[PDB]
Amino acid sequence: HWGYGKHNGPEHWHKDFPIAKGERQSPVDIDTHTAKYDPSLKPLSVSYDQATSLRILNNGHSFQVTFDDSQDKAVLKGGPLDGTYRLLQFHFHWGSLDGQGSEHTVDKKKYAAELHLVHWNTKYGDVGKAVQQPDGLAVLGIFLKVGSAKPGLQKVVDVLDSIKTEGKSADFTNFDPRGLLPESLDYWTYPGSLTTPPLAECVTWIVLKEPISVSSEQVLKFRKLNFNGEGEPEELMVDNWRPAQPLKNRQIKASFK
Ligand SMILES: NS(=O)(=O)c1ccc2o/c(=N/O)[nH]c2c1
Ligand SMILES: [Zn+2]
Repeated sequence: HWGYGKHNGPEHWHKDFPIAKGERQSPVDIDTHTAKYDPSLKPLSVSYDQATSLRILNNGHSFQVTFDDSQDKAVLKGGPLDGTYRLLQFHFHWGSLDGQGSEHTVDKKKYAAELHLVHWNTKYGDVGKAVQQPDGLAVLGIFLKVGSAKPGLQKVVDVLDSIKTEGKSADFTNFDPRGLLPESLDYWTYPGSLTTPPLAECVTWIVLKEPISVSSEQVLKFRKLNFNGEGEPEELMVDNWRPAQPLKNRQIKASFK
């Protein structure tokens, strides 16, 4: 099955998922001098006051916090987006070392990790239909660097002991994802893909310019998760990131100059 190892990693995914070599694949490198400032872009609308976290899960490739997306409780709108997108889940991608782990890169800079808040477009009724659409998903990507701790992440960090291995899950209610945001909502945006199988080219990517800082103790707790399931040889869940893909016929736009 696909993964991040030597024989099943990103260079192998195209065999089961040919779109891996597609025309709008993610992640990409964001060349900050090539990105064009688009003043017709709008401020992002991040409406997370009514979010309903449900459960946290080790899915064998990352850990995920899922929300109630049966109503417009936590939505993203504005920016380059038409319509309302509902928050389904967030997860991260991270490294074995602080100099690597993000999927997007900024002028080839790799961040220690990248947070992905996954939203689907309500005009398509469910996430399974959205992923079949060129504008089906909006993913808000936030870079993590190692520095001061991020207080809003500590509730997540403290429960990872209970979901160490693949397919473990736990209650995770009343978590407020507003605690993971930076101060600025300035962003880059381009049309792209899921960065894990099926690599569907359904994503409007919205990548915030500003990292959040997390502590070394917080990120070290990511690195104690396992790719494997209980009763299997231990393999630490590190370097679960896809590297940058060719931009091809695409222009990265910036909401800021
Ligand atoms: N890593 S990502 O581009 O935010 C992302 C988000 C939602 C996803 O659902 C997926 N199918 O199992 N892959 C995937 C990647
Ligand atoms: Zn992701």
